[PDB]
Amino acid sequence: NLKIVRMDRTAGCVTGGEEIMLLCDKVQKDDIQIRFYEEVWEGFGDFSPTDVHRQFAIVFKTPKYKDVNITKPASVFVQLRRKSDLETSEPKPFLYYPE
Amino acid sequence: NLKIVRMDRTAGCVTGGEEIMLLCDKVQKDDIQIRFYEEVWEGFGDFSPTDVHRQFAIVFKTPKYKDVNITKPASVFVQLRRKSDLETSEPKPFLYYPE
Repeated sequence: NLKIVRMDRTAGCVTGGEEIMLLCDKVQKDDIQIRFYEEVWEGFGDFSPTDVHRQFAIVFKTPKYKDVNITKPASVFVQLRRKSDLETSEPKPFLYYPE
Repeated sequence: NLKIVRMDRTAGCVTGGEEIMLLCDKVQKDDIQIRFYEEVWEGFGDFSPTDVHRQFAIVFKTPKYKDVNITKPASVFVQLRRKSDLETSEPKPFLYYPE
């Protein structure tokens, strides 16, 4: 089902709050989340249902990473996840960089 | 009809070739173009029908501006335009900056 077709940024500042545009196959705006994770730390993209564009894109802000004092980049994953039954997309790599 | 709902960048290097993601209301992938213009200079976003995502977003590269030697930013407009009958969206401002 779920798929991240493209993201306009695959890296971001460890403090979060940076806007990313993600293109996806069809989602339900009230039953979708963006999960960043590291094998388990997790953080979620910050957006509401109105930031989902006609079920095929999402504009959101990055979560803060677990350690804002990293000295070198921290490799994580990002997936779509349906809130209702926790079905997921295949993950995309994402790099957090030191502030 | 046509509408640019959001763009991930509203500025770009005067040399062009920079990837932008634009969210739009429904378009036909074979009958859509992105027109940058200045009152008339015009340039077009570089993309093919496959870069249009399920009729609701477009990933494209910026055109080169008419003068790559500008010393200060050059304010232009960007609109969607249907190739067949030249119907347009309302324009969005866009700033080209010196290299």
